[PDB]
Amino acid sequence: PAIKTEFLPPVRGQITDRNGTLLAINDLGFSISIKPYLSIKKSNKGILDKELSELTNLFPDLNASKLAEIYKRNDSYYNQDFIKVVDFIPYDEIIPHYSELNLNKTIKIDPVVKRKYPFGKLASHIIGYVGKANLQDVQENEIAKLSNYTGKSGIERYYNDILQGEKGTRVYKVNALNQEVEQLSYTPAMSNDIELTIDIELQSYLTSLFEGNAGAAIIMNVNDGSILAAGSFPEYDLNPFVTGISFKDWDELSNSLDHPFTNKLINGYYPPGSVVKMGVGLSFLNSKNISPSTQYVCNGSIELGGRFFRCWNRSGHGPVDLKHAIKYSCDVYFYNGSLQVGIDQISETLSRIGFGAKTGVDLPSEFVGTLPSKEWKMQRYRQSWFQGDTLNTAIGQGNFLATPMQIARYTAQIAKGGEVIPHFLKSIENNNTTIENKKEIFTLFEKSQLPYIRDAMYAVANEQGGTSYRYLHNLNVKVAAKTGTAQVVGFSQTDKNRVDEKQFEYYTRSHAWLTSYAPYSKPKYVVTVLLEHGGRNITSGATVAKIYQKMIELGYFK
Ligand SMILES: [Zn+2]
Repeated sequence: PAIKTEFLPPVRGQITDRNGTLLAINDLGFSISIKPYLSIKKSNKGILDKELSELTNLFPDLNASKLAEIYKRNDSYYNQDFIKVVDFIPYDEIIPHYSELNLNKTIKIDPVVKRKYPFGKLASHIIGYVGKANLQDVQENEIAKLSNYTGKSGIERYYNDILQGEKGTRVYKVNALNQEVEQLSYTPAMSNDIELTIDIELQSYLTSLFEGNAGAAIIMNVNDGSILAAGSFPEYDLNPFVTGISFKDWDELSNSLDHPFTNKLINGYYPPGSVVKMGVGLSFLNSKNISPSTQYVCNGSIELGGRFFRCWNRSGHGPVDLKHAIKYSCDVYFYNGSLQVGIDQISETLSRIGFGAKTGVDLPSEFVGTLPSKEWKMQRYRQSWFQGDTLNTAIGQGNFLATPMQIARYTAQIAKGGEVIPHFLKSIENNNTTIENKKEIFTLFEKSQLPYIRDAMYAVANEQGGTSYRYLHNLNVKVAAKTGTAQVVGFSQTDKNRVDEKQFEYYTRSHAWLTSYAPYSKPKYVVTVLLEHGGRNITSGATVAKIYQKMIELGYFK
């Protein structure tokens, strides 16, 4: 008839941090458009030059040169609308001069919304960016048809359905010339805001600790999984992604040996190294052949079937029991131990504390890495399993690959004694309704043996000559820890071309793990740091010492 109804898409929701600070907003602004025909018709000579000079005088950030250029490309006889020129001017920079532009009948000003992340680089891998709607995203969500913004990475991607909101509907009456005569009904679109667990103040501190370095970091509550901070480094500025990437922006994204475009936390995987010993050590204790105080002698190596497996301490550790084999990170103890225990036992135990398995985290496309096993080797390599492999695997090396997020889940679970799933989603504070919003993983015996593991972890950080004693032994929170190291085996012929000869050294220095938890007495937090190549101006332990010191300054242990 002449009753017609249109659909109104809502303003995409805002994203805040645990204490309310705004991480993704819709900046309000205006587009300036020019009346047509000012270069196509001889009558109006010099007309666009005039109204632009008044404009340039009003906002000098605008360049009258290029602006009249984009104009005459759109000024045509075939088109009779207004010719959009300025895409976006901030509301606050315009609303003084409003009435003068509105009442000017050569400039037409319309409101526009620009997605803006006020913290730029900070948290770029969690938050994410938005982008133009997808050809198959229109098949899935009809609200992106009307919007053309959809989440393309991060929370934005993961929680896109919640951030879209429901649409709104407006009914009106037309007539015989098709005109807005009477509005009939009108249900408005609604949108929701979400609050993450991160704290932007702590997120910032990580970024400046890591400034110049690379790697990953996670601060996570051990009781419920709430990620209080988490970074991949280096991070990128999000805002240039809403507007669109440049030809030049793509290069420095693809030819950069620090890989800032990649979420190392859950898309980067690395050899766990010595930090699996807590878990490998847990697999030992149910043998009757190994006990908390069984000793193996480390002469800096052992020999097996003609091949030599070294300890990292060429001059040998001596006799050690499990506690001190962890404390000093003796490889040789786990070599001997693993031989006793067998690979099946280590693998089974290692998979339950969360290796080679998604941590369950609410970011898109979490990688699982590689937890090696006889079954695994057989499909991936068409080769049987050799005691050599048990040995490499026992001390977190070989083909063993883990993501920083997995380490943190694992650390946390050792400290809690039970399941710990990491999450960023604190609450959904949808306008006029903030809505917010179990499998055992240790055996009954394995839980009885966990105090031994935790005492070893304490030693690593407070007893003289623990691999982390230098830095963690004088904190105002008693910390437990375990160190790890992953060496790099190869250096691609390309990556060499992308750097200069002097820096080759750095790019082959082994990686640094330090996972920790505090307070040893009543565990609350996990701090997992991974410095790519041991860092350029930070060190693993010093970073963790400072990350704990900042958390005390912010009362997160009060
Ligand atoms: Zn040793």
